[PDB]
Amino acid sequence: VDSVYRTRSLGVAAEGLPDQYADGEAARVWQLYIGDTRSRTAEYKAWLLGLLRQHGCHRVLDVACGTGVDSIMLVEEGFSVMSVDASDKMLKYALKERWNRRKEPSFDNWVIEEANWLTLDKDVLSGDGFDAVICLGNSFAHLPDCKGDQSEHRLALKNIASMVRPGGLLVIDHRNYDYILSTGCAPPGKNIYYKSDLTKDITTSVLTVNNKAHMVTLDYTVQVPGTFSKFRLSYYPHCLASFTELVRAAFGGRCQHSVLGDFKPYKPGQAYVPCYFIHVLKK
Amino acid sequence: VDSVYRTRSLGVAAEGLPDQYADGEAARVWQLYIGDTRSRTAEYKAWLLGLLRQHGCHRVLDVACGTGVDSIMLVEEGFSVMSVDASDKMLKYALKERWNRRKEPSFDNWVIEEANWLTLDKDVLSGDGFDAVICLGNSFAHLPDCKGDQSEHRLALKNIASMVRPGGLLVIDHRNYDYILSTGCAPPGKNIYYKSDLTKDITTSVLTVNNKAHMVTLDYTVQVPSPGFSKFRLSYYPHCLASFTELVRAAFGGRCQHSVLGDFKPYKPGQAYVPCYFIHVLKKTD
Amino acid sequence: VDSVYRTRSLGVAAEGLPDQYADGEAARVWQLYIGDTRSRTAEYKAWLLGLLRQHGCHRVLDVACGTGVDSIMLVEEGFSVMSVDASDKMLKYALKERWNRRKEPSFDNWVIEEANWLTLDKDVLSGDGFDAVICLGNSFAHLPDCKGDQSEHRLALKNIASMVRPGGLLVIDHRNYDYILSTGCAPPGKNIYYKSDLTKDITTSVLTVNNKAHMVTLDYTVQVFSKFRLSYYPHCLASFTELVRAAFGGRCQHSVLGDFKPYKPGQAYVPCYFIHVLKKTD
Amino acid sequence: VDSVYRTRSLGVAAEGLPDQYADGEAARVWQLYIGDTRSRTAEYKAWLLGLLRQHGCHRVLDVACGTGVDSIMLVEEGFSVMSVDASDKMLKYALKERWNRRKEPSFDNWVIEEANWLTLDKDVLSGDGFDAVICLGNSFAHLPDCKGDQSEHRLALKNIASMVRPGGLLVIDHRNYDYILSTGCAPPGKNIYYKSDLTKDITTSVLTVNNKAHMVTLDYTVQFSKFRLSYYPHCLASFTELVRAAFGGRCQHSVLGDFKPYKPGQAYVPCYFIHVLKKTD
Repeated sequence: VDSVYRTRSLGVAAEGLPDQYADGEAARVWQLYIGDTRSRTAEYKAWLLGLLRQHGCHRVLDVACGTGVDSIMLVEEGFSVMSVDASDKMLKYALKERWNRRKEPSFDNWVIEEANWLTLDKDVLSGDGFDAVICLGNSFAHLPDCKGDQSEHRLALKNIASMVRPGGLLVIDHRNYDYILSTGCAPPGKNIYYKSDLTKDITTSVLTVNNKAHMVTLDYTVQVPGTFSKFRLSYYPHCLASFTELVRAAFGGRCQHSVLGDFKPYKPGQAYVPCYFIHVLKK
Repeated sequence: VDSVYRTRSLGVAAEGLPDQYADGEAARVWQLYIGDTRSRTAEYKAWLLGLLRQHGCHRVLDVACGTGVDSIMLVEEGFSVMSVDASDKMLKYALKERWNRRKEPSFDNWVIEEANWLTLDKDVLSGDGFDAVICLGNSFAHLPDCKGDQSEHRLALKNIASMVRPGGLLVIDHRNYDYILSTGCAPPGKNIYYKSDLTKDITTSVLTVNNKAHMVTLDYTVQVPSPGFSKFRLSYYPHCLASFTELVRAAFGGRCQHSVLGDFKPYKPGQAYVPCYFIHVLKKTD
Repeated sequence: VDSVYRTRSLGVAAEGLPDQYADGEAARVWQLYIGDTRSRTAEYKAWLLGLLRQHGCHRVLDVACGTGVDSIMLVEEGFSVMSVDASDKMLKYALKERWNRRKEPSFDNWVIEEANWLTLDKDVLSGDGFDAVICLGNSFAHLPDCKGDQSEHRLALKNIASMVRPGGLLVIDHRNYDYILSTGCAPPGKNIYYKSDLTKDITTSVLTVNNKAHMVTLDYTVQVFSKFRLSYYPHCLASFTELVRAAFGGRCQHSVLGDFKPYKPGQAYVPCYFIHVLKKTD
Repeated sequence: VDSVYRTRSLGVAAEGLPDQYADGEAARVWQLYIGDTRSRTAEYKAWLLGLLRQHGCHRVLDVACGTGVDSIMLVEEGFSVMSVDASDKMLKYALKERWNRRKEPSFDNWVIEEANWLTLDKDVLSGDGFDAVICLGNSFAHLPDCKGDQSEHRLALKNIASMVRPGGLLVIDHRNYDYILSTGCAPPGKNIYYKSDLTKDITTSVLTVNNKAHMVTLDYTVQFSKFRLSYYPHCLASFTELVRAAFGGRCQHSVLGDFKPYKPGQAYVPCYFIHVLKKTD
């Protein structure tokens, strides 16, 4: 009968060998994708920097660090920044950049550390709080609704919020999923933070469980240096109404709150329809 | 037909989430395991440092870096060391230790970098060669015989050898698989380099295909200091002493000097004492 | 990766042992489900028999046999019936019933045999053709659109239709997926063929790829609480009419039934199943 | 969050579609295998029929029925036979043959039913017992040692022995795994029940856990497609103990050579080992 004689546990590593699935086909192309950071839109640079300085922010927490491109931007512009993520595969790249730039003193004092949203309160010693916590580039939408009620969303958000000082900023965004769901397609290469130097082809799959949007799964088909490869990633489709509710509730109502358009303000029922929705609040 | 909808590709990551299998039962115990390096045997310390200095070695390449515990011993002792591995999960720990000790200058000059045995000639800029190249703690036995001829072994060894400067040293070891196969057991806590402080419990499975030993798979059952019993599994290619001697010698094209060590003590075939590891040390012939 | 060392190949069997997944949680519940295809609605029995005799049919092909419950009804009513299916697990139960009733001569002449829709022309000796070929209980919706073009549907339908003699009948149905997709729910216990009351609980998931409905996947939660899952290609009424008509090459007469009663487009009553009955012109 | 969203549950079926893995390459070749071991050796048929009538048996239980080729032999020779198996994929073929032969009366009275060794006492109604219970063609070797103690083997054999009525026969065999493990190869086309009519090709893999033989896995390469099957390597001493114990020592026991008797350390080394046990109350 049927059990699977594994050669090594899932999740272990040996010294000679490449990890688990690290050099398959799909991982290969996915690196190309996470690496098509690196020509940051001036639009974005100007806004984020504008905002942080207009609110007198200095101590920053980037909670969906990734390869750290946004943190690097802050770390260069003289902010003092702590960056965390739960992905080793991505923090790899932020740590590698810091080390490369280790002689620059601003980068010597860049702190990169491990952290999970569901335990952020005991993973990051908040202290009294950060002047600004950021979570951009649609990363919150990675966190799936595994237990049905959006209970893990609600806990991720309260915690992220718990990192903010009184009179501080949380800047957290998400892609326009109101658009995506009503269209059924998630358009390629409209990233507003980083212009994609990478021509890449997208198939949108929406899963709807009992009349409730539950997952948007994207299969990216990227073309490879001179040599077509595929990889897949999934998102929770946060609608604007819901998320507003969710994030506001995370502060227990005692917040301010504005919803940004694509970087400029958002009036409900606008002529222009944004690609991303940015939420900025103050505790 | 049954077309299984994955949530994300194998091998990708997202920002919020922990990687692939990173915090399953077995991975959590396996970290404890790769981490019980916490007290290096004085025996070993004395030998390796003895060898390297008696042969006037300085520029060192550690090609199965791991968490870097051997490289750290060399860095500290004033050698200049480049350490590579192909495992990110393990390099993590070498790089973390380096960063922690970043203000010590010797460590500022420790080089940690990615490299795969099958592509080591391209992956590492050997230049003129390294004074000594080391591959210890039975790491070469990780590389499986995927194709059937031992062709990949033969390439991995030829590459490692290519890292050594003329008149230089290759120190490469492997567990006594001649004993393991004839016993059928690979005894726990015999590590000749690092005395372990977990009460690992071990089951040895040998796979024999068409009468040729092909894999030795170990299920370690480790402890949680009413504690916890957790398991994880790791496998090894059972390099017999005769075959390996052959293999490694051939990697230099016969143009070498070759001694095989006992447990750190020289090895006389059919000697009274039976060693746990077999260390092969090699010079090129100038 | 790494080298997964399976105990036995996927799809083999040994003598001592239960097959593959045969007695896991889900499988056991699913048997309860396929087996509650039972107390057959009088509604149905009257319609189907009505239609077949109405058109003087005798030689019948049941192409999605299953456990054979419709086949048995025909066998009993004196028709001469060949029933095929591609599923061994289900044919098991048609064969078992036949053997149980082997003494009754009408059952001695029931033919149960293996067949795939994609190879039906080569799997069933279609001869001159059958007087009627039935494919009911939404079974065609099992066949997925694995390529992307509906090219396998097109071939399955073209094979099925090739089983019908000239002047003969194809009866093929599908659930009202126009309703399901616009609602997003596929309501439980509305099987108009087999009054299926049994405490069943249903979650409907729709997969929509690049704006085109592509799968409806149902997780049944049944009272033993155990869940199992089954999926369907959501054939809309418009496209299916198209598809099935094209399978005959336009050379057909075609009516779509309401729930057993005729269907006028945009009628007050919305049906649960849509039955297509097709006569191949000579 | 990292795992599947399968199209349908492992182990279900839908009406249109072929089952789970039923028409992948390996299955396709495996059918050829389970099917093309069928010109039955005259050697065998003479022995089995010899034995059964020698001991005046009539009511038979075939507990590892398979495609029912041994059962059919008995059915034809006028025995009254119940055959059970736990495999639907194999019973299929026994049932199909019975139906094909339905108008021959002895076949009308052939009973084919589902049964598992671990629950044989609750799956078959022994009644007073069967005159003979057979389990041949190395099928018991299919049953793995999943717990580690051979506890499931001990239960399967106990159960099987419970099918035998007092003064009755259990005939149960297993391939010579003492030979196989000392050689490391399990030789192709040695089947002495049925002429191995397919040209096969065989690779033997032995798994030895902590110095105890645990699995013998065969990759068959048939004329080129490949499939794989695994066996628990029952050594002769062990199995003798195991089966004897299943009767509680309350038995008469003979091993057989290849169909001949077997004296330990004789010249000829057999391919199969047949054990025939007689209950004495």
